[PDB]
Amino acid sequence: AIIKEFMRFKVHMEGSVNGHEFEIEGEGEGRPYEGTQTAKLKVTKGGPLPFAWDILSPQFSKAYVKHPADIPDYLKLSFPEGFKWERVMNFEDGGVVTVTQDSSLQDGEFIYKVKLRGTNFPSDGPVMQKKTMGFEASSERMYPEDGALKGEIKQRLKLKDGGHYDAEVKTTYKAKKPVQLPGAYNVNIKLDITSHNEDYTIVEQYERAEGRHSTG
Repeated sequence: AIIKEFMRFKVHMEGSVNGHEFEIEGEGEGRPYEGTQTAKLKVTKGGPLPFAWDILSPQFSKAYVKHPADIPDYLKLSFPEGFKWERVMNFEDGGVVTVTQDSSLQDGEFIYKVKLRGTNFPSDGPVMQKKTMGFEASSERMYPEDGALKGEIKQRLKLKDGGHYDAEVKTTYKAKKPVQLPGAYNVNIKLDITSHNEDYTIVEQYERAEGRHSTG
């Protein structure tokens, strides 16, 4: 009963990228068992951002992944208490993002707190020059390890001038209380920026995510 067919969330991010400090607040909603969600975010401090929004977009919700009945939905099971995650993104030109996140449930709503540190992006590269044009659809390879759930993705960002800008991403997801881990499987994700204002101080996103078997 505790995760309903429709759930709202609130999110706060505190971040810095190449020294530039910012905060973002947002709200979102979706259908956790169907794997869909939308979010409306705004920059509250340090805007307009002097880098590509795209590096922030995947930081804003793993309770909304559709799972087959026979793949334990570890992140849904973790509630009400919730879970935490920790992520490293190594971009192809030496930029690095590290992220930590806490997810909890309050009054029927998911509450997300995110901290983000982006460093070593080349000043002439696509992130600091805002040359990115969104993500290709991705697949996260998931596996259990040392009592937590790991996920690995090769992400590709589209470039305005054509071609792609890649990152390797690895995340550890850990429930606050031990609940059942799945085996190895994959999650197919597509994240789109649906709307934004000129300077990306107001941004809307949509994501669809669905777990699939990788054996059987």
